[PDB]
Amino acid sequence: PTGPAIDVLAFGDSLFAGYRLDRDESYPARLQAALRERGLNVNVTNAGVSGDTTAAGLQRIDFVLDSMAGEPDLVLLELGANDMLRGLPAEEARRNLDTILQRLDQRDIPVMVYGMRAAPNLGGDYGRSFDSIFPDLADKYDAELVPFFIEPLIFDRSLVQQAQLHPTAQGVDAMVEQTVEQVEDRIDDL
Amino acid sequence: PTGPAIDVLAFGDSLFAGYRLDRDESYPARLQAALRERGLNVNVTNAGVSGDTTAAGLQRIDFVLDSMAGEPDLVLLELGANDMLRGLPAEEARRNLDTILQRLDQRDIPVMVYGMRAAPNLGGDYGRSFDSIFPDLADKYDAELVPFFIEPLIFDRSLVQQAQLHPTAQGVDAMVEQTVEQVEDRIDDL
Ligand SMILES: [Ca+2]
Ligand SMILES: [Ca+2]
Ligand SMILES: [Ca+2]
Ligand SMILES: [Ca+2]
Ligand SMILES: [Ca+2]
Ligand SMILES: [Ca+2]
Repeated sequence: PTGPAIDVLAFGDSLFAGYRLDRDESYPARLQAALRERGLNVNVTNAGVSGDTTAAGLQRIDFVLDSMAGEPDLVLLELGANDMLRGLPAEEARRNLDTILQRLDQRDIPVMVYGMRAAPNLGGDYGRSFDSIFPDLADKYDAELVPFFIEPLIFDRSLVQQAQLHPTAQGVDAMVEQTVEQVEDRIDDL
Repeated sequence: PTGPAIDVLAFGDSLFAGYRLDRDESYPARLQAALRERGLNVNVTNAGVSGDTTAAGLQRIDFVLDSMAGEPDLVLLELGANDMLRGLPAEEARRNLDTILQRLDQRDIPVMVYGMRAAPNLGGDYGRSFDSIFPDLADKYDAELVPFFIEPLIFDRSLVQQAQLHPTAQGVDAMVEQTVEQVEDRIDDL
């Protein structure tokens, strides 16, 4: 509440856009409310787009910036999850995020990079290549690194909207290991 | 390998059909391989259909049965997850599963009921009503109850195919709690 207004731009994918949530339930809205509750005179613009890849973010970063009433004081950069989820090459997410950060650096807008994590079913080579993007870029650009901020959703499954669980091949094997003894016993009796 | 052949019918949804898996990677195929490895002369027919509700299962249970070369010795019944995931009424999943089990009882085919669990984001009233279906029906029909056989997928996230995580409203709040201190600190410096 006290002081001049601080403009924060939340630039991201569904985790900022608020997929199947009301606008005032989305991360940018709730973050703003918590900042102001702590006494900061902060306005957070929601520029999340569900489905955005790093490539889609790069295609629109300049237009989003030039559309605001003034240059934002701070950008929250949160992209890459959709790259990883669609199996796009980790090096291409790195390339696009690097260039997004270049355009922000060229305008002297400071950035907080929201780190993302590869889904653990994917290859270890992919996982290393993807996960290292965010600390690597944060160092190169002297951005703050916000770590894996959907970590509480991994701890607490009741915080995530319901969806289908589809096992991998190895997940089916664990399902069999879990049930084969009981099925074997039933078959033994008839 | 030794003895006369035992015919098991796997009647279910994507968790039996093997969504985005090869047929020989699906639960019915791998269960068969593990049973035979333990010395049982068992053939498991995959009658999983991805997307099947309890209602869809009921509409096709008689045709699946009458299509086999003889009457199956054992049915694995695994439905309800899609009901719960689509927000269909728990009482309607109970009604359809009851009737499926009636048709099997009327043919004297013994059944193992695969219990399902409501996603923890859903209401506690829904969760109670849905989760109680499977032990309740198993008692009424003297079916074996296989408990929550995708339990290992909840333990080990690397066993499940990757997909989007969409927070609830309360999940967004946990995300804010996770990040507000660091964002507050960054804003305090500029
Ligand atoms: Ca509402
Ligand atoms: Ca300003
Ligand atoms: Ca500038
Ligand atoms: Ca293959
Ligand atoms: Ca037989
Ligand atoms: Ca019969």
